[PDB]
Amino acid sequence: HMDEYMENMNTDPSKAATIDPNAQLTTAQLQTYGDLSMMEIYRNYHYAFTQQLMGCWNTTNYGGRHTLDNNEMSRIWTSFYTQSLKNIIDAQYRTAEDAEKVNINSVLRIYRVYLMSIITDTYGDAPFSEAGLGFLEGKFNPKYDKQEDIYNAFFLELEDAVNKIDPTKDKVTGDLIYAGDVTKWQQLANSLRLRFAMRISSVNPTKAQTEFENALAANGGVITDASSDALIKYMTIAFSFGQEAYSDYRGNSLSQLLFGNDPANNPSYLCSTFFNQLYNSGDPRTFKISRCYYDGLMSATSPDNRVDITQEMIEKGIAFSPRDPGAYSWEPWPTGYDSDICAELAVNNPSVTATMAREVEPKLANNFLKSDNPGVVMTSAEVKFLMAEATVKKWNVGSVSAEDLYKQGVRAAIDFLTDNYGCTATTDAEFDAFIQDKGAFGHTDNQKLEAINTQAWILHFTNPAECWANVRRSGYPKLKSPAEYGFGQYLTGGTEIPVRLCYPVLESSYNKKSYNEAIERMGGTDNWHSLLWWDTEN
Ligand SMILES: [Mg+2]
Ligand SMILES: [Mg+2]
Repeated sequence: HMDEYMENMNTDPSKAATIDPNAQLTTAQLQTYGDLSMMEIYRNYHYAFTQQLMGCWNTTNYGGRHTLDNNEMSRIWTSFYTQSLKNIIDAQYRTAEDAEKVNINSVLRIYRVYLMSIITDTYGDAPFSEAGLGFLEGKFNPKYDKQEDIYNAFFLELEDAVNKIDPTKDKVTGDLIYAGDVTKWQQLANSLRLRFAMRISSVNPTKAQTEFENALAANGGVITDASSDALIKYMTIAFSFGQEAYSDYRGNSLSQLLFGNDPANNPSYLCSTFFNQLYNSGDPRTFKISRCYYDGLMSATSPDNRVDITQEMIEKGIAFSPRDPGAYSWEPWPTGYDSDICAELAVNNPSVTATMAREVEPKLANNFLKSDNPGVVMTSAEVKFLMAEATVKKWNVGSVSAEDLYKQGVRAAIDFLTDNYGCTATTDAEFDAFIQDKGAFGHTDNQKLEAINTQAWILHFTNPAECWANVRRSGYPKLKSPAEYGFGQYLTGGTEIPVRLCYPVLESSYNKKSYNEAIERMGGTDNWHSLLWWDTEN
């Protein structure tokens, strides 16, 4: 089926919805979190590997118990190379060096870098420079570019893009991140430069510092307040898991999937690592991100009519039972209680029970289960954390103290929930009480890097690609294998939490030489325990 492979991996004008560059951008943006098939990878792997969710069958089975599954691992590769990245490549190619299309071209180059970053931060070496060119240039069988070289190209592409943007030129018309404000595109591009500079800070400290400092000084500057956060706009659409929903990117499919195809039996239960970080630190977001719900009246298609038992649990002294890494909602079975709230519901309703069991395991709050939840690309809060870490590393990034940058990042991360998810606001007094106690910055460099990156991990909950990248890069939080929680007997894929995903096996058939050459650079095996180039330690 080389024919289908070739058709699917290159933009075919005769079959493609459109080759208009502005339209290509719109559809690529929506795909990022709108592709319901692709989002399975995050529920299956990332959210377990970062120990944020655990207990849903899918999360625990795949990532929580290290089940290697080449088809499940393939989703980012397939989805991006056969749709958004290929289409962005086609659009970029057609607008390159056209003086009348410098803004759309520059924006395409920025978003091309962003999508490619997700691919390389998942798999390592991957097609980039030669990708998507079969119909444009007759160039098939693209080489897998080395990750080091991909990162070099990120910095160069982003720099050139910010230098070519000119608000006097072409209008960017279907842009669901910034409604064509190309100044905000410059801010995003320079912020991505910060992200990628910090990413390479362990493997190449000299280059990291230089790129970080270059980005701060670059045309348009960086994202310095939340109004320039890069968030893809999604519409409210009913959640459907019928066959036609898999081609509908209008709604946030990550939110759909975290609600679930089986929402009553397999909701998004929180992992103990994350719930306990929040709860034990008195984090104001504990019960903004999570609640305990009884779902006996909840429909199969939306998180309406759930019964919030969180406050009753607290009043009655019932312990929350978040899921350790490796645990299912049913294993170990939690200690429950008889609910007064649910007993009232049970009056003259045989559907309902008053006896809570798995309802004592914290669940993702309804605010994060909406079709119109944003698609998070990058935030001002993250920029603050990157600046804080650069400052601890003694880079030359301005006059603000590392501690103040850190505190600004935490405040922004908390406010992000208020502004974008309808969560209850956090007051100055609440913020100060937290930052003065368990949210404090710390005294030693290691304490400070731990605080920064732990706070980043919480911020990246809604951005699982970046969450997993930053956990691997920074080493924080320090996570233990499911083996350390009692689940070692089940870890078929090996004891250690995976640090990358393997290449799709069909690459062996359809791009064999390139595939074999990439695998040879890792020593000749394709192993999800192999560290990526930027990832210097497990
Ligand atoms: Mg690492
Ligand atoms: Mg070998």
